[PDB]
Amino acid sequence: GSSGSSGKKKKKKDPNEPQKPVSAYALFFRDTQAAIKGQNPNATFGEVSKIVASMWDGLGEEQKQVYKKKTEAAKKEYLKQLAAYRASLVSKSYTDSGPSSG
Repeated sequence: GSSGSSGKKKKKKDPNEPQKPVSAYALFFRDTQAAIKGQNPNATFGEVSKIVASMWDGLGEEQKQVYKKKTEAAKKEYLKQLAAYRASLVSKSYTDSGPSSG
């Protein structure tokens, strides 16, 4: 048994296909930002960021290196997983004639 409860979508319409992973410093941004905005919803994108930049600039060598090791591992897989997402697209598609082109 698994279903939703909240309404109003709750999941902003998002496209398909896998998206390349963020860089090292970025990997720590998507993890901190949430902690920033979540605690201070009064701060704007510009603020939430200006705050993180200061955090990463003061991260331990062990914390920075780890984030980098995850990138190479993330980007790599992203290519393998993506190379598959197409395996489905290459099957049954095209031919329809519409606003796409013409």
